[PDB]
Amino acid sequence: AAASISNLSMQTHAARMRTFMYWPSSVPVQPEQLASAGFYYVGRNDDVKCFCCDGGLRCWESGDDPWVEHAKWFPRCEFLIRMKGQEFVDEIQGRYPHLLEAA
Ligand SMILES: CC[C@H](NC(=O)[C@H](C)NC)C(=O)N1C[C@@H](O)C[C@H]1Cc1c(-c2[nH]c3cc(F)ccc3c2C[C@@H]2C[C@H](O)CN2C(=O)[C@@H](CC)NC(=O)[C@H](C)NC)[nH]c2cc(F)ccc12
Ligand SMILES: [Zn+2]
Repeated sequence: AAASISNLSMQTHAARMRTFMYWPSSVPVQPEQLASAGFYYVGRNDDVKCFCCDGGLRCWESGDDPWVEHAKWFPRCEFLIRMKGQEFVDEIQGRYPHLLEAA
C-alpha cells in the first residue's frame, strides 16, 4: 500500500524538471540528478524539496549525490525506499555520519 504524497503536482519527472528554469549555474549538482531523486526547485537559492516526503535540501556541494543525500536526511521517504530499496537506505544510514574517534 502507498502512503501520502506531499505534492501530487510534482509526482512526475517532467513536472519536477520544469521547476529548474532559474537553477543557479554555479551549483555543482544538475537538475536531472535532483529530479530523478524526487526533488523539485522551490525557486530560491538552491533549495529543493521531495514531492513525496516534503524533505527540503540546500547548500549542495561538489560531489553530492541527490539519492545519497535523500537517504542520509529522509530515510523514511516511501519514494526513496521504493526507488532504491531498503538496503540502500540502510547502508547510507550506517555510513553517515562518518566515525570520529574518542567517543
Ligand atoms: C545544510 C544541510 C543539508 N544540506 C546538505 O546536506 C547538502 C544537500 N549536502 C551537503 C540541508 O539542506 N538540510 C538538512 C536538514 O536540516 C534539512 C535541510 C535544511 C533545510 C531546512 C531546515 N532543517 C532544519 C532542521 C532543524 F533541526 C532546525 C531547522 C531546520 C530548517 C530551517 C532552517 C533552519 C532555521 O530554522 C532557518 N531555516 C530556514 O530554512 C530559513 C533560512 C532563511 N528559511 C525558512 O525558514 C523559510 C521561510 N522556510 C523554509 N528547511 C529547509 C527548506 C528547504 F526548502 C530546503 C532546505 C531546508
Ligand atoms: Zn523523499
